[PDB]
Formats: sequence, structure tokens, C-alpha cells
Amino acid sequence: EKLGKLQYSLDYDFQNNQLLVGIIQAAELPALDMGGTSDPYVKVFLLPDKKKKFETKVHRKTLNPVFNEQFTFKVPYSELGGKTLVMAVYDFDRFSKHDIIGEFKVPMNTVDFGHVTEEWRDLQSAEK
Ligand SMILES: [Ca+2]
Ligand SMILES: [Ca+2]
Ligand SMILES: [Ca+2]
Repeated sequence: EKLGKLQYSLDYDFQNNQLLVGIIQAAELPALDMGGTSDPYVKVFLLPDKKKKFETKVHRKTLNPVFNEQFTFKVPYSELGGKTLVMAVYDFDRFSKHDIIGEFKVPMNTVDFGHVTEEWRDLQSAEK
């Protein structure tokens, strides 16, 4: 199974003291519907609390979508280090329980916050 990835561009602005989470694009995702398609959308939040749980616009009928949506969490830097950033790209099924594509987590203590960390990180298979 070709499980795919999500590219992000994540920064912290120290004049306002806020987190910044630039969700760019996903590539090569599995089809979870009876026509070889997916309806992808990213659920974007922070551990362990879940302060501002976000949802991107749904890009219906594609396995390679482009979101371009920066999600801002207004949190101080001493509280940010312990918190771990989650992105879970989901298939929208309109009526039934929404079938997960996959997910990964990124600790803020591993991110060096000089400018912007911009990288492709891979989506691992979730059973949710
Ligand atoms: Ca589905
Ligand atoms: Ca669907
Ligand atoms: Ca379903």
C-alpha cells in the first residue's frame, strides 16, 4: 500500500508569541472508496491539550491535494516546547464515520525555531 506524505512549513513568531503551521500539500495517498478515489482534508491540532482543533477545506476526488492553509495557535514559547504537533489527513465520507488516510506527530523541542522548518514528513497507517 502506497501510504503517502504531507509537506508543512512551521515557524514561531516571537514579537506576538504565536505558533504558525503552514499546511502546503499531500502526495500519493490510498483510495478508501468504491471508485479508486479519496476526499482528503487535514485535522491539525496540538498535544496533550488540543486547544484549537482545525479542519482544512475538502479537495474532493484526488489522491494528490494542495491545501495552502496556515493555522495559527496563540500560545507562549515556554508552554510550546513540551507540546507536540499533530496532522492527520482524513477521507470525508459525507454521511458515515470518516475513514482515516494516515497521521504523524512532530515534537516542538526537536524543532529549532530560528526561521521556518520546511520538510516532507510521511503519513503512517492509522486504524481510526
Ligand atoms: Ca473513505
Ligand atoms: Ca469518501
Ligand atoms: Ca466511511
